[PDB]
Amino acid sequence: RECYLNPHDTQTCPSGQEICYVKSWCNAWCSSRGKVLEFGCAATCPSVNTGTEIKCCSADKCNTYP
Repeated sequence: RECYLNPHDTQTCPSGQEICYVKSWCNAWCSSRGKVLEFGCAATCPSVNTGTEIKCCSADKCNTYP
């Protein structure tokens, strides 16, 4: 599994899948409040479907190399 438990909710991908995606979005009033950012399992770095900021991660890179 990847991500395991970063400083977010995490999800881990210890199953057939081995990729770790990182979802990070905010609210219209999250001005330094409780952002809901969590990374989990995935197959291939996804894009930004709705107004969500996804990224490609596989370990402690969920928040690096922007």
